[PDB]
Amino acid sequence: KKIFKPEELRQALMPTLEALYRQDPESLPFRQPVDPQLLGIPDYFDIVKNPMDLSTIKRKLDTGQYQEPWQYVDDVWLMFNNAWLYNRKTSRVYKFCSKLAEVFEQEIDPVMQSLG
Ligand SMILES: CC(=O)c1ccc(OCCN2CC3(COC3)C2)c(NC(=O)c2cc(NC(=O)c3ccco3)cc(-c3ccn(C)n3)c2)c1
Repeated sequence: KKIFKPEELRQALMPTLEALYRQDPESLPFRQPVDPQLLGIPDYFDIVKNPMDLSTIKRKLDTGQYQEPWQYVDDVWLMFNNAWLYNRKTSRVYKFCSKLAEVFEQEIDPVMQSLG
């Protein structure tokens, strides 16, 4: 029955998002929503039905749309799963995604233990 205030969640969780943003070049494919037309991948929305990216997740943190830490974590892993799904295993974005996933697991595990 534990209650999380929006600012309590933002303060605990926003550093883990900032850690993803700090990965350069690995975060560059993920800082804005995929634009299938600009990127030259017009089939993207045929395959990815629930797009997610760092900027969307940041706006949900900034607007209190997460009531529970796991809802935040779900959006981060939705972003990873999208990239692993759409992109080939040998591709730039897949490998960049795998790097972000490792960085995220490191940053989030101590925060989940302290939150709860
Ligand atoms: C999320 C997902 O499933 C997905 C699929 C395919 C994608 O792309 C298709 C390929 N095209 C990207 C290129 C390579 O160059 C453009 C070929 C992307 N998107 C990127 O891969 C990307 C990469 C950089 N850049 C560096 O990865 C990099 C490494 C070293 C130097 O720069 C930037 C950006 C970007 C978009 C807007 N902005 C301001 N920036 C996007 C994302």
